[PDB]
Amino acid sequence: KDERRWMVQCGSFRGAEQAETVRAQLAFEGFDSKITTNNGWNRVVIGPVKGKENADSTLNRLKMAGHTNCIRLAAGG
Repeated sequence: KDERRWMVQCGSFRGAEQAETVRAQLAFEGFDSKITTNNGWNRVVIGPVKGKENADSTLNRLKMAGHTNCIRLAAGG
């Protein structure tokens, strides 16, 4: 029951350029994320992902995009 799910939230960076590029980068590197400002900086989040390795890899992958501050947010409402 339940194979673990996610809803990444790669924080928000002042890197407005790295943030916007972060969006295309995350999707260009192999993890189509979804950015959106809110916490003051371009907040990042990827569509409800699955818990196993993708969401976690996204983290290390977010390093591929070149950003500062990220965290995998797990779904649960």
